[PDB]
Amino acid sequence: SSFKAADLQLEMTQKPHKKPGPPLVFGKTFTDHMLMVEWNDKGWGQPRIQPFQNLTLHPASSSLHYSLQLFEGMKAFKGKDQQVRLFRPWLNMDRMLRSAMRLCLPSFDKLELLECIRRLIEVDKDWVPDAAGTSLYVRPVLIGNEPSLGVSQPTRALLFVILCPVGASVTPVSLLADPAFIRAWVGGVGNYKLGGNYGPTVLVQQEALKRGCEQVLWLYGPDHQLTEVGTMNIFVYWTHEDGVLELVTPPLNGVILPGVVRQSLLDMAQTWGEFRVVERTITMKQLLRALEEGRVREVFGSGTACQVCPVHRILYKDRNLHIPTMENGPELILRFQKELKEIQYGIRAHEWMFPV
Amino acid sequence: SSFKAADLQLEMTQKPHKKPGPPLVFGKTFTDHMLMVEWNDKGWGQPRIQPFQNLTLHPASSSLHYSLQLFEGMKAFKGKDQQVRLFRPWLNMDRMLRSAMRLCLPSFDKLELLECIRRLIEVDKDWVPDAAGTSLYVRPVLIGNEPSLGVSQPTRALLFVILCPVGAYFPGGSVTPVSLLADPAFIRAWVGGVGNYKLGGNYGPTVLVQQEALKRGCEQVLWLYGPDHQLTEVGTMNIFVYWTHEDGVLELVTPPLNGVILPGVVRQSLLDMAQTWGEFRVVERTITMKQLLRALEEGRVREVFGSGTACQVCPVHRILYKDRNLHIPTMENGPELILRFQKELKEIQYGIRAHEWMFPV
Ligand SMILES: *Cc1c(COP(=O)(O)O)cnc(C)c1O
Ligand SMILES: *Cc1c(COP(=O)(O)O)cnc(C)c1O
Ligand SMILES: C[C@H]1CNc2c(cccc2S(N)(=O)=O)C1
Ligand SMILES: C[C@H]1CNc2c(cccc2S(N)(=O)=O)C1
Ligand SMILES: [Cl-]
Ligand SMILES: [Cl-]
Ligand SMILES: [Cl-]
Ligand SMILES: [Cl-]
Repeated sequence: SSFKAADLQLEMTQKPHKKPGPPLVFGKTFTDHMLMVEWNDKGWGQPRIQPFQNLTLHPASSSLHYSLQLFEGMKAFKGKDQQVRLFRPWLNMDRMLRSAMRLCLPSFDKLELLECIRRLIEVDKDWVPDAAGTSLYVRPVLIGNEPSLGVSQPTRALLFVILCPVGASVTPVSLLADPAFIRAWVGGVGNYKLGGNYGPTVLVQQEALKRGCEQVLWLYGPDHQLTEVGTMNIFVYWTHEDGVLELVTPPLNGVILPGVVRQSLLDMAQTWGEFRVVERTITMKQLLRALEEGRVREVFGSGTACQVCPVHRILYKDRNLHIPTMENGPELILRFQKELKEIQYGIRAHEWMFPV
Repeated sequence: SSFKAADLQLEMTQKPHKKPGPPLVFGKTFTDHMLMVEWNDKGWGQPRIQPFQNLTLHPASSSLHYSLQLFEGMKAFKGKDQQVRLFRPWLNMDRMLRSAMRLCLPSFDKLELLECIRRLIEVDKDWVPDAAGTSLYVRPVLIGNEPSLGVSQPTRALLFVILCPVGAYFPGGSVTPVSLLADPAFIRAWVGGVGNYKLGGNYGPTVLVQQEALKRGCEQVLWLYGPDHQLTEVGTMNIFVYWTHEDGVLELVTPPLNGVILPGVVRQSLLDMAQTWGEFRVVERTITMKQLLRALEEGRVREVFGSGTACQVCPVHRILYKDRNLHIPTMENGPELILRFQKELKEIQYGIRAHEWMFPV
């Protein structure tokens, strides 16, 4: 029953907002327009681009009671030629549909939404900044909207998309590694980008700050597996226990969100063929031995907001572990950053980019 | 640092809803008014009772993106004397504040919100039905309302309360027993998670699982946890087993509050009543499928049942454990204990017997 971009409805604002002045804080500033699509028992309605406006919801909306909500996060970059491109948007649409199905929310056509998103970004092109290291953040959302307190498959839903000009990497982060905090469980929904996975992390992150750390290192299992850092996937660049240099990141076994940047770093590294690229469980036990034996070169997080984020300290069992990421260049990090920048800003042509 | 009931602003409705005629569907019908209190950097605003209306929310509202939401559920009952009473509402206030603290949502004064809820139900008192087994379901909600995509402690929040006249939760509710799907592949909660808080995030993921129970011929989900398949909860209810234990003692057992169990008000009440009676052992202990399978084949199980505000005591007659279809003899055993719990709750709830558990409206 998918909505169609052909049926799009445009309604331009009466009074555009004054763009930012070359200090942009992430996700606070929004653009003039937004996409909105309604679903009900008659199926999907016509998508519309409309001025950025509030949502009107029935107070029993299942979005607000039973967390029938999921989101996405992706970026559009403006090249020198003032051309704007989305990075691997198809993977975000893929992941959004899976999230949708997990919450019994309505199915939709991935290319239709991608086209609607394209048009929306097209309409707000001038918001997309071109300054170094800047981008447009795109936040699609699908929430349920059943006006009743039954916990059930909804018969109403809203799909909408907002846009944020953003700025920001160079500086590393410190992590709190405390196993009392568990982000996701095998058989759970940690591998889907559902709102309910995030709310509970707010307190945990406050604890990390009180303990002088900047982010949370999410550990899993009795053997303390490194799963993710904050809202980022985790990569370790080391010489492994079998003497072979490798880039490792935990495998998609259910507690890991399959990042787009994660997959892209795996793709890039493999393409180079210069070292082993593997998806494997990483335990604190292995990390310690590797640190004491000097085999660790870099540790970083990956995610759309902070594409490659160096890690230099992990506070584990009340004692600080130094991570020599910044001493080792960080060569791999900077190399990852350089190529992604070349691709994203259109210096190198690449099928990963989708032009707006 | 809290709204005050003394500052309540009343805005009566100018378009009153037609009240239900002579068949209530749970959670679909709403009363004329609602409670509403906003929070921001200046603190709690003034509370208001206003006509039932839509919420206006910024599109980046942290309630919709990062699930900064929690809710409660409790009942008001009208006795034959027309006096309306709330069942142990203080426990709901206690639990709501714990949820709020877990999601870094703003604190409030439990006794002030309770008074505000009293004032709200008082306005809509004629919505409270009085037919047998009817009540008014009270749904408070607290949500974050930050118009920012950062995952962080909100600087804006929204506390509201809506009301539903209700009958039974499902047709033949609390009378006709239910069947459960017990598959270990499904996880509701985990130690170190937030399953022991009444947060919206715990419920959305269960919809698909409930569909799968229907698909396999069952009505509710028996949530198992751990290697040894512990019976945690049934649907949105706590689970109780009344049996003769392996040590030959007749006991009422329910899983303990170790992190994967939502501390139900009805649960606590059933434990309180049973322990007070002093007629049989009453324990909080984990319960495994192996213990249940073994207790069944030795004919030691009397009654298995769920508890929760919407279906206070819900009998269970069947459990599908993987491919093994298990018959639970709850109904052939009276269900003597279920009936006694129901009878005593009713007398307390509809004002037959004055009791410290009832808060008058
Ligand atoms: C969004 C997200 C990521 C990374 O996703 P990208 O698709 O690379 O932006 C990693 N972990 C978690 C928990 C996330 O929510
Ligand atoms: C609300 C709830 C219960 C029971 O709570 P009561 O306070 O007894 O209504 C049990 N389990 C879950 C998962 C719940 O959400
Ligand atoms: C649709 C309602 C039905 N009832 C409950 C809900 C949520 C949490 C607990 C319950 S309970 N404990 O009242 O069964 C949603
Ligand atoms: C404000 C944003 C910051 N970044 C992310 C958020 C949520 C989910 C994933 C991310 S990520 N993976 O892009 O860092 C919140
Ligand atoms: Cl791609
Ligand atoms: Cl996956
Ligand atoms: Cl009490
Ligand atoms: Cl608890």
